[PDB]
Amino acid sequence: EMEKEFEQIDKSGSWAAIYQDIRHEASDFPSRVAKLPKNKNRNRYRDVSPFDHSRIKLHQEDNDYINASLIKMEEAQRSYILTQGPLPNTVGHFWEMVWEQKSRGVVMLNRVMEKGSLKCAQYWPQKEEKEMIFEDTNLKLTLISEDIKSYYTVRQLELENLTTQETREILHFHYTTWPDFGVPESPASFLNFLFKVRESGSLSPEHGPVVVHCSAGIGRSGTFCLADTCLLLMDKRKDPSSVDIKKVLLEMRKFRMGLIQTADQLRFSYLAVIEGAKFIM
Ligand SMILES: c1csc(-c2ncc[nH]2)c1
Repeated sequence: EMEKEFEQIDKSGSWAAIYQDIRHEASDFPSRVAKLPKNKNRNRYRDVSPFDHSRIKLHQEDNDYINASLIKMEEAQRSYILTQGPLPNTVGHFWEMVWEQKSRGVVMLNRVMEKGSLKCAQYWPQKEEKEMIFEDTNLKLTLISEDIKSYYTVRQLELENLTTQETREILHFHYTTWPDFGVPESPASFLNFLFKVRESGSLSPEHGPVVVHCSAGIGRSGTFCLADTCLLLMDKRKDPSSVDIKKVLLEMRKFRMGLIQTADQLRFSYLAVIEGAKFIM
């Protein structure tokens, strides 16, 4: 059981060592499409690339590339698209991906500005009456409503395909209080946020996969998917303590490199799953 494993690694301060074993054990697959010179300006970070085997393809004949990975967790019956925070030139591609994958929710775990730099383009409208048009992908986006709380904001958005005049409602879940450095002290507001995404229906098999991002789509985004998948597997298995976080993380790393960036994010993931297990047992 992980509670005991937590105390061990914590009391022995072995987090950096566990983290290094995960780094060593992690899969490495080709990412040839990401490294094509024509895709250089579609990537926020040159060292963060989707693997070719799990990458999301855009349905445009010209250039199908977006920095986005499908993470398929077979036993948990959960899928997630993990992506980078859009660039000024990829906002249209981002919403094209949301449209084409039939996603119901977008989960954002960063602020647009952190540490005095832009971590993400402003890719949604700030006011009801000022809609955004993406001329390159023929999509219109309208803010319908915005519910601002202490730790997170939920926004209802209408996405309209200008080519076919279909419209869908998208929910934008924006966790606004992840600190500039380190991890939250307590996982309580993160768990509350995760239960709110679940309650929306956004993670349900009726819909396309949820889109999850931070700046690179590997660190905070990683913590989100890992916590969700681990808690769901604890519901599903005869023996909930058979759930090994490290194994789940390694299975997720077959689909996108670098998920969980620091030993602190790993410790936080254990804490989130341990605490979430109380609200689930
Ligand atoms: C790194 C690759 S592209 C890029 C960019 N595009 C627009 C703003 N920053 C930064």
